[PDB]
Amino acid sequence: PDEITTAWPVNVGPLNPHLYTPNQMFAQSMVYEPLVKYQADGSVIPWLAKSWTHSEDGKTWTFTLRDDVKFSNGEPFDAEAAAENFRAVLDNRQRHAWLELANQIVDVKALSKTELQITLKSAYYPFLQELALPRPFRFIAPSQFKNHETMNGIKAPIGTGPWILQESKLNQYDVFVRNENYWGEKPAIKKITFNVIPDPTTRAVAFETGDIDLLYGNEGLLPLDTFARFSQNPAYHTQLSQPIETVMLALNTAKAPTNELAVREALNYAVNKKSLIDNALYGTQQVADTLFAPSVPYANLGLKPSQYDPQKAKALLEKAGWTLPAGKDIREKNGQPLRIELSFIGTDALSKSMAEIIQADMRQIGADVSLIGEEESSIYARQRDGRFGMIFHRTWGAPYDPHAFLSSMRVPSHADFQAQQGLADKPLIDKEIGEVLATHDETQRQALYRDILTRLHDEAVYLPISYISMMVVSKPELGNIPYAPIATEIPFEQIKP
Repeated sequence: PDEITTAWPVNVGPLNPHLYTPNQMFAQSMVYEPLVKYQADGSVIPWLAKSWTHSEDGKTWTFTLRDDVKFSNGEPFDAEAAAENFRAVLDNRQRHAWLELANQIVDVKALSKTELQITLKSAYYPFLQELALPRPFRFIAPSQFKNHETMNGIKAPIGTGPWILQESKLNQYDVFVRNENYWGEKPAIKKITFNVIPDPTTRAVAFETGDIDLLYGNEGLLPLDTFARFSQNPAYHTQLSQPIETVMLALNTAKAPTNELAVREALNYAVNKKSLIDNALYGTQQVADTLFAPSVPYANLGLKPSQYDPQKAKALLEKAGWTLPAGKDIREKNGQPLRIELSFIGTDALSKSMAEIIQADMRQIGADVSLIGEEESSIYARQRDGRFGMIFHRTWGAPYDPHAFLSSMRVPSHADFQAQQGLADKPLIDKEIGEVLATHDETQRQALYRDILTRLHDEAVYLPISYISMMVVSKPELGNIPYAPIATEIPFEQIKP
């Protein structure tokens, strides 16, 4: 009643607030809290910090913390506790370099029990937004550090948030209960059980049979045909949010044949996106023409779409000297056939379906795409070392898009750095990314974003496919399910049946 049961593909992990895999972000966000909180309108509000001031040069920030906050174990949250957390994070700073705030922070110190001072090496504009992220800048009770650190593990996952991990039963379920001593609003739900269910179809079956009350996630939540069927069945409730992020291919500008502008341009006219969405996605997503949707901050640039046009694709390839030998359907140039490898997580049924469609569309224009589906670790390795022709990718949703996604293009962890290595203006782009993040002249900031996104668009680095939405399937008794502003978060505390 005031207890609900939902599902997740894996256990939540140890809930170290400062580390990545195998910690599940939604669970870190349930237990741990930020100094300031991200809102749908793009702003942040006071959270663990009541208020703040900054110096004139924008480099020194002083946060006045709430004085009534306790960790779930009764220990006080104060500036000392906050400063220790920042220390623990930055001791592992190499692991956070994709996130520019982690490179920017030069000092953190408690000026008193309620005053926290953070010094940056430049006037980093997205400072507050990055403090608001699910990780790594959230607070565990320092008593729960191991050997004065968190980077090598924690003891109990003690946060200040409205949920407390009750128990974690491997391959069965994770249980969270309401924090009865939470500083803020008391959630109506008292207990949330996450059944561990890795298979999309099995999750749907689990819901159909009534075993679980709620499913909340992105386009991989459950099979989309089943989602469509559920939406017409009055016994169930379903929701589909407005789009939150882009799904796209990254094309390797430093590997033949995607190293050729003409090829990447042709590939951008080759995919019938509407058909792909209608066919493989059951019409539940939107066609994307650009890396970021026009509704993304700084991204309403009037970039010119490349609409499905196989005739144009062919002309582009022919003009570039990719012509068809007699009796063949695959183009060649300088002896070399027009062959391209498409990489994706092989156990991702949706990615695989989209890949087959893309392979077929590209064959129609004389390009031989080979599908390379592999396990995560193998795909991740490819992202880092640039061993891909085309690779499935996605942006990160609010508040990461666009600033943090772009920041990340500067380092080899996601594929973007590798994908862009073949561009003569890659150094210029990376420099401008550095600049825009520290620009407070609003005209220059917009100018820099325009130049960066326009170069990426004109150089055909990406093949945008669709903008995807969050999806919800729930027992009607739970009522309308709200969305959390941050795509990886689940607003359990706002569920009020």
